[PDB]
Amino acid sequence: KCSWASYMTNSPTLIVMIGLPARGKTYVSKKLTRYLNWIGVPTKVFNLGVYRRQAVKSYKSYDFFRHDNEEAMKIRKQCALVALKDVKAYLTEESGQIAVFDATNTTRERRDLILNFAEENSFKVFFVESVCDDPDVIAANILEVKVSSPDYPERNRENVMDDFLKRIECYKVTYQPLDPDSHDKDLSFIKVINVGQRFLVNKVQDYIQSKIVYYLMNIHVHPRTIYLCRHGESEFNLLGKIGGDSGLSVRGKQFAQALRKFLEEQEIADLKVWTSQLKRTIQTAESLGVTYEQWKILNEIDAGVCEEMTYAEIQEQYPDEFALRDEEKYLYRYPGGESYQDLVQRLEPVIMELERQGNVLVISHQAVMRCLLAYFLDKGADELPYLRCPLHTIFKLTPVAYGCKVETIKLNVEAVNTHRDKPT
Ligand SMILES: Nc1ncnc2c1ncn2[C@@H]1O[C@H](COP(=O)(O)OP(=O)(O)O)[C@@H](O)[C@H]1O
Ligand SMILES: O=P(O)(O)OC[C@H]1O[C@](O)(CO)[C@@H](O)[C@@H]1O
Repeated sequence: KCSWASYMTNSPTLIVMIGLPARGKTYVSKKLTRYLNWIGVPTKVFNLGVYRRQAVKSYKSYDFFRHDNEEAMKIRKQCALVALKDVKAYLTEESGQIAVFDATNTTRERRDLILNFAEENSFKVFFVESVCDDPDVIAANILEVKVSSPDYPERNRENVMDDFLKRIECYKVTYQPLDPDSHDKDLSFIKVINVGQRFLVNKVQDYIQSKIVYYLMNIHVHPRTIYLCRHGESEFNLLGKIGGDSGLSVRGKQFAQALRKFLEEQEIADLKVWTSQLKRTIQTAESLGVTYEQWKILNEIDAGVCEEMTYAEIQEQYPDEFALRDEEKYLYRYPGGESYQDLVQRLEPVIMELERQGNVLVISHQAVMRCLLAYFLDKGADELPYLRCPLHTIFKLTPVAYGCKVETIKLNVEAVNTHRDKPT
């Protein structure tokens, strides 16, 4: 029942973040967790800032982060111990597989505490250290996420900036970066340097660490927009037939023309356009006046022996299978075809190239687009096969703060509904 990636995960793993404040640790933690869950590895983030704010519930100044503030250090360490006990419960009672421990973890002593904890429980440990000393990057990071964060009340960014830079200075006093030449030569880790310009990778142990490294080395923080839509309405859509390779209806062609105008009105810089190899997506892109790329792996879910049938026909001919699919829509594999779980695996190179690229429009299909949207919007396997992705609607995805905003844009061309709810 588990995904391929989860099949390749054995002992539970602790991903341990390291770095000074405002180095993207929370951003990376959340994003890596979203990716790992989407590929089928149960993962949870443990944000030590959340624990500490819950414990302290006050607007502390940089004074709280001094290494010689004994009472603050005691509280901060207690928060780490509590979070680690929660990590242990997640990975041993709740069937978690990866815990992402999002804290500064800037001293050898604190990292030894985590390593000893992991050894007590036979967890593997992989560190992700973010290193950046460009003051323009740090200032931008502070303005982007720290000025309007729960650590601070309403007050001008100037004063918040001042306090947060002093906080950073407190951590610099005791910061011991990972050192692969001596102290840390046997630890497994990646240093992400200068916002992904440079990386140092040491002692990758296993499959999941290799995948984590590849992912982290191919993401970026440059602003851009991802657009997702389906092909224009197809002949088979009008007949309720699944799969196939039918062409656009005249109304799907009208949508394609409306999509051309939408793009001609947006003037999105350097927009890449990707389609599948199925005629209905190709014909949609042909109307746009742009060059585009056809990806075989964007083809719609394979319904196997059920290709080109209506749901009514499938239920009549295969009643037990049809009922099984309604009970387990994510995991059910069509005979001779695919499950949504298979489709997620097939789409992983799409996700990776979307991460590498800038502005992209993907013209695909109902099931494919559910999978892609679930990745960007952090939707689990229960929800993924039921996300609503109407024909003739564009989903505009904007990376925003720690996640992704979604706006739906319905173009003014009607279409049949192809969304089948789970019965009763
Ligand atoms: N490798 C990185 N290095 C530096 N900044 C990054 C990196 N990755 C993401 N960011 C930036 O970090 C900001 C978010 O910071 P945050 O995750 O809250 O920092 P931290 O948890 O280290 O205090 C965002 O502006 C994001 O663009
Ligand atoms: O998983 P569901 O809800 O049957 O949706 C997938 C189906 O949707 C369609 O894109 C449109 O009917 C079919 O080609 C495909 O088999």
